[PDB]
Amino acid sequence: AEFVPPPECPVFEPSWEEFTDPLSFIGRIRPLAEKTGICKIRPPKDWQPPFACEVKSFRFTPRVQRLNELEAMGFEQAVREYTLQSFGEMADNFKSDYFNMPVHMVPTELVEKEFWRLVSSIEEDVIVEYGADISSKDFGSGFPVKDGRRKILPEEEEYALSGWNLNNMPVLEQSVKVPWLYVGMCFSSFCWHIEDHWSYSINYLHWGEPKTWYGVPSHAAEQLEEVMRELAPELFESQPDLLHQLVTIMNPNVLMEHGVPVYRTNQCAGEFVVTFPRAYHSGFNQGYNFAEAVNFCT
Ligand SMILES: CCN(CCN(C)C)C(=O)CNCc1cc(C(N)=O)ccn1
Ligand SMILES: [Mn+2]
Repeated sequence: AEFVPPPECPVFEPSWEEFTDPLSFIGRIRPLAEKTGICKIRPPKDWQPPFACEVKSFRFTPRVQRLNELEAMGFEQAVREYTLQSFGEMADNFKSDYFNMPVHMVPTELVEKEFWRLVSSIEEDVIVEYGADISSKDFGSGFPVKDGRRKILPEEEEYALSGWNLNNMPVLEQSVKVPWLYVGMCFSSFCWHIEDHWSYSINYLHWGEPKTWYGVPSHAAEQLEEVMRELAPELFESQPDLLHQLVTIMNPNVLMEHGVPVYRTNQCAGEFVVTFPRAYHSGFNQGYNFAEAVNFCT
């Protein structure tokens, strides 16, 4: 029948004392959040970093996503370049035309149920566009940085030096890496995957409509992979996991019916989402938004 939402993942609202060091804070919430595989962190209300990207120079070519492509089992889609403004106008027009109502009036539960119906629907073909893996080096980070390429107002300095600035997260693993940008739209999505080297990942939503997340704890990772390889198409069964997780999209209720724990959440503007080592995660955007993510080491 209709989609059944997984239980909600933990939300943390640290005080200013607990918000000092991200690594220490993440270490303290670990015994809980590691059981859900993902968690949400709302910074104190007075923490409000400005958006540091250069908007007039921001240009990208998003990738075409067909929601039902796996159910359908190369001239279909014509790819186009956007600015931030022109993408937002296209994104907002798509959502309001699809649901026949203003974009901010569409309930998050309604986009969720419709997304998973469209994923499995062979009767309807919905095409969206996903701003994807845009390096922060070209346009600059969404956070103010001290690199000296622009700005840094006096009010901006504390955010450029903040440990919660994603450019300041430690990227280096001990042995004998820059943030990435995502311009989202309804329904654009990321499928089930883990980070390289089972790394942590932290994700910040600068502005826009929410990003919906699903996540699985690391102790269930093998269970997810077994259900995946069981129900995945045969041609992709023998593919290595690095190539497999490009196409692996599965209704969370299907995982839950096989006993795999799955947790959900809606990441709104100004909120962090942390994924723990080897925690499988997936999701989709509710609408036009801008997100920044980096893999970090502890
Ligand atoms: C740290 C960013 N990155 C690139 C690093 N790779 C070079 C390893 C990733 O793969 C992260 N995984 C993709 C992803 C996207 C989104 C999104 N579109 O909001 C949410 C969660 N995960
Ligand atoms: Mn990820």
